[PDB]
Amino acid sequence: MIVLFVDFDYFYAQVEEVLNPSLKGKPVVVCVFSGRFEDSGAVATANYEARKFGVKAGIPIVEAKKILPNAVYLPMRKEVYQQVSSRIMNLLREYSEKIEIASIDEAYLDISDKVRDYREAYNLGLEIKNKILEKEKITVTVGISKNKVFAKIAADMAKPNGIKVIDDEEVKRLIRELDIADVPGIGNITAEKLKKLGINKLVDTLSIEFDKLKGMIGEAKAKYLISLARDEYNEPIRTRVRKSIGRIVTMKRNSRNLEEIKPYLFRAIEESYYKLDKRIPKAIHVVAVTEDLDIVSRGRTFPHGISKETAYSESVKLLQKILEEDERKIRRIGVRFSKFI
DNA sequence: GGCTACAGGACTC
DNA sequence: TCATGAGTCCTGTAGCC
Ligand SMILES: Nc1ncnc2c1ncn2[C@H]1C[C@H](O)[C@@H](COP(=O)(O)OP(=O)(O)OP(=O)(O)O)O1
Ligand SMILES: [Ca+2]
Ligand SMILES: [Ca+2]
Ligand SMILES: [Mg+2]
Repeated sequence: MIVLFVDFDYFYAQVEEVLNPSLKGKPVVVCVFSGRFEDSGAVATANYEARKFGVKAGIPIVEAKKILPNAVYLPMRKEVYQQVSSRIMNLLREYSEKIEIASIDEAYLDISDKVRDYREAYNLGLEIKNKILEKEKITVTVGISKNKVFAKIAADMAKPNGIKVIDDEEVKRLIRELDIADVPGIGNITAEKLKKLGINKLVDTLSIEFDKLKGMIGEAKAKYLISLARDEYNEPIRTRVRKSIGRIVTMKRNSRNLEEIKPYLFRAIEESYYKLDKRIPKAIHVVAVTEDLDIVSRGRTFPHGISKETAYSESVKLLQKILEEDERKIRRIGVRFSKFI
């Protein structure tokens, strides 16, 4: 199998540049403003000019400003990036029926039946990169390999605006040499646990007793890492169907006063239902983030779809449960719907 | 023993 | 006054057959 993975470069930032060319060259920072105070919030992403200096997704907007006070700070415009994204995705569909849209800026394409080898695949990659650039003037990075994980790793190594192929021989080299921390699905917490077991490379998971690896990172991640180490990983490119829709908002000030929290919860429900658009959920979860930034939640599944009215009344009972069971103050409140009909 | 629902954990974008 | 927001998969625990 030959998988071609596409990942758009510094996406939210690059779209803003396409919409306003005068931005190219300067450091651009797309922000998610929370509204508590002046500049409260975090960075969604920033173009590479800004990243060279440490301004990247996740950091406080206030910190980014300390580092780059004169950078251009723009409020995130999700809807816009989504429309642009949707158009690029349709361009990729012309290259394969077997395509998996993994997120707002990623797609995996099974081009096994389109090309005969990696040479042809690489060339197909260029053709794709050019098409997208001509049609939308958006640069993306292409990753090509025997499966989804290594096609992704291939792209991570070639961005931005790149294209890389990881052939069978290189797959064997990477299992031996690639920092296991760079393996998709291995975050700091797991990486740390693995470093503690002397596990720094995929191949190392082969010499450690399974029960020990399992007991440390869990059965699923253990089998996953091992399957990759044995070069026996296979995951099909499948159309993804959204399983849940939700909205969570930050409150002006922390609280655990039901009436003060209600308006935020209701706003979150309103927006969620708008997003649901025709999908009827059978399950609802109220999600709260406490002052100490811990996430707590309570949910319920019904034997029938949940009407907006039922969502309101039930969300209150669920929040109440949270309040009655947790003494901390709430910082962010929201809701999430699932188990669609 | 293992399925199911619920809540928390971890990861990725 | 650091600390967004969205969505997915896995696991521990307890009920139940
Ligand atoms: N922590 C986050 N919070 C909010 N939005 C985020 C977060 N991480 C990523 N995003 C958004 C910003 C990006 O434009 C988009 C895709 O992520 P990702 O590929 O990892 O960043 P990027 O497109 O800016 O990529 P790159 O490093 O690939 O050039 O999703
Ligand atoms: Ca990207
Ligand atoms: Ca990692
Ligand atoms: Mg990516």
